[PDB]
Amino acid sequence: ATYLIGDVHGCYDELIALLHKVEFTPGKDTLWLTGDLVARGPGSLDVLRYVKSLGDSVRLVLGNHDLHLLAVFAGISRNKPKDRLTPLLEAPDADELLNWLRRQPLLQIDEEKKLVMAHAGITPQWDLQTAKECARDVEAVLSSDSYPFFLDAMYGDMPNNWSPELRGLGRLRFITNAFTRMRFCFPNGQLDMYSKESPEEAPAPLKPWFAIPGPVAEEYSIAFGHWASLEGKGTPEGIYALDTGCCWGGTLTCLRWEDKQYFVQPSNR
Ligand SMILES: [Mn+2]
Ligand SMILES: [Mn+2]
Repeated sequence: ATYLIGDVHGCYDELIALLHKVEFTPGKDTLWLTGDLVARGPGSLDVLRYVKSLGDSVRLVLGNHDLHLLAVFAGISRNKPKDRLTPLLEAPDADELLNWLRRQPLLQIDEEKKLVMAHAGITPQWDLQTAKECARDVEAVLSSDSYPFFLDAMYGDMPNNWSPELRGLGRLRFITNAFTRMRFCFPNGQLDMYSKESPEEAPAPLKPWFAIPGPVAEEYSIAFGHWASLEGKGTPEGIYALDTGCCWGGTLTCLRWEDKQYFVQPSNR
């Protein structure tokens, strides 16, 4: 079977309890994870150890807090006490875990299921070929010996409009924002980097990225996490918002793909 789980945010106990609920069995089943495995919850270290141990039985995409962790590890960004990353950063296997993490994809595609996953979703300004090329470009810098330079460059809110003509730092910053930070779009598809509210509370003319018809969503289902204030609600057919705020005291949500059946684990806090 195929299971898709939203943002774990270091909630190791809830993750394992949820996988036991569905009797997840590596080798018979595959787990997809929307990213943001780390930060805020208490068990980022255990989560990373476990997900890395699954090997081919897990398909991960990187989220904005996974990239922040990599920036802290590389000395690019300052550690925030609220993220609770110190046990992972001080672990004896921190190098092994984080060098594995930076090699994971930004985008997962399964053609037989017609299923696409990314942390924040797929901007409607991208077709599938463009999404694949952009993911490959950022994955290449992250898996290279020079990834701290990219992590430093990635921070920024502009440009917010895609063009095939974008080059250099602006192109990478847009790609990173589209995959890992996106929520709202202007009607023409441009990213808004400021509003984090629910769709009902957002100022006009902002619309969720998934409310704007895009070429990927016309042909593929899209699963994503990231947008906790959405609470997993309000999406069109074929759009699966899996982040139900476990680390925030909400719940951890698991979707089984074959029958679209949901399983929920209450937050322990
Ligand atoms: Mn996120
Ligand atoms: Mn998150």
